[PDB]
Amino acid sequence: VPNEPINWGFKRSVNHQPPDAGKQLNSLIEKYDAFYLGNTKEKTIYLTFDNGYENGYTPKVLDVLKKHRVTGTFFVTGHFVKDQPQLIKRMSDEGHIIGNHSFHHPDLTTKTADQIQDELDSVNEEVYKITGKQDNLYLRPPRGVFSEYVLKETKRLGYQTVFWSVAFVDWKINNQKGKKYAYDHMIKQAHPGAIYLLHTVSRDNAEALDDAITDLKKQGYTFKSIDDLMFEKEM
Repeated sequence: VPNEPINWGFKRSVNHQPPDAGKQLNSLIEKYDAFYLGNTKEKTIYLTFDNGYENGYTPKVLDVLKKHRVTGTFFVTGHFVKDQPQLIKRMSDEGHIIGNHSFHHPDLTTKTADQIQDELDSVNEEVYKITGKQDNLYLRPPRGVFSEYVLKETKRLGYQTVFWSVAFVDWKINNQKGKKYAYDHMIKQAHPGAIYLLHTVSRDNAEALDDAITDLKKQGYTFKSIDDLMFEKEM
């Protein structure tokens, strides 16, 4: 502790400049193994995904990523892994990183270290049953909610907490706005070192991603993985 609830958030990117979470959050972030940006000194973008359930487009998103030769980092829940073992196997077989979004997607600030440990390990246990493998440990808190206690405890458990610097509403099933909506957000919020957080449940999201990668590459951006991000910063 302190175990005061905190929701990851920030004023969105403007002018294609990296957003800032605030002196307050930045401090807590650094204090532990957690980040929301990659290398802001180069024109690089890191794509990450939160996967809690499937709505039919993840296969196309994987096809798109393969086509553009980009490595995604998919933060999955226990329900997602159990409902979609084959997509999980594709993520692994196709070179992507599988991140941890906890088994039951609970608010971790309401959990004991003991519970936290089981919430995270059980996801890897299930992924391993499927893939026979295990990626470096990355955590994206369910609901984007954390606290100093959660950061400390998950860090003590070996996890690197990954937040984001680009996100928009591509998760409302009752109001799926379409291709343009998502594409424009991806183009407009683009900035050096950006860590995108995308979902794969909304209509035309794979097509929007396809176009955004084509156009962002044309703009001079290189897309790297979260492992790349970790290895490079460690250099």
